[PDB]
Amino acid sequence: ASIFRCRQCGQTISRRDWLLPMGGDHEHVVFNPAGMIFRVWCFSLAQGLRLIGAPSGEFSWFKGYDWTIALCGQCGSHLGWHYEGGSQPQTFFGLIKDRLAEGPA
Ligand SMILES: Nc1cccc2c1CN([C@H]1CCC(=O)NC1=O)C2=O
Ligand SMILES: [Zn+2]
Repeated sequence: ASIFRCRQCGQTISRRDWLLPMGGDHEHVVFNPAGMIFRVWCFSLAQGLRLIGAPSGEFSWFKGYDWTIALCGQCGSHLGWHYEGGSQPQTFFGLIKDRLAEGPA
């Protein structure tokens, strides 16, 4: 249980060692304007994504960060968001926990 892969195709995405306690917890539960609930795990680092378009501050769940949609680079599954433009850290990833599969290295 040390590597996280995309659930739909297996693409390598992150590691348990890279989880990031933002404001006290790596886990944050949030809703978007369409009412969807997301269990977001915060990671300092991720790979194998494709970040779409340019950042937006609108509706941001994390104060002072702007977001871009992060898709699985391989299969295009929406995996979460990349956050940037803030402070300590300047950037991180918010990944949707049930879209990942956890497993050995
Ligand atoms: N405006 C809009 C319309 C439909 C879906 C969604 C949004 C904005 N958003 C997310 C983007 C990431 C964030 O930090 N907060 C959100 O709310 C969505 O998942
Ligand atoms: Zn995938």
